[PDB]
Amino acid sequence: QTSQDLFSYQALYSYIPQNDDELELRDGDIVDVMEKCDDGWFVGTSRRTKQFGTFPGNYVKPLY
Repeated sequence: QTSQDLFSYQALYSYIPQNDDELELRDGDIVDVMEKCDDGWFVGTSRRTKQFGTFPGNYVKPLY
């Protein structure tokens, strides 16, 4: 409302971590950004096993 947090996104497809900082992403997974990187990607926590990994925020889309 006034404060307003960040938002959640639903992933287009599944993603496999290449870096130990990245998140294991599954098709249609929801992500919430832990921190925004000004280079274009965010950190995020997976709805699956509640793990937090970073990956492109333009790789995921608004919740369907």
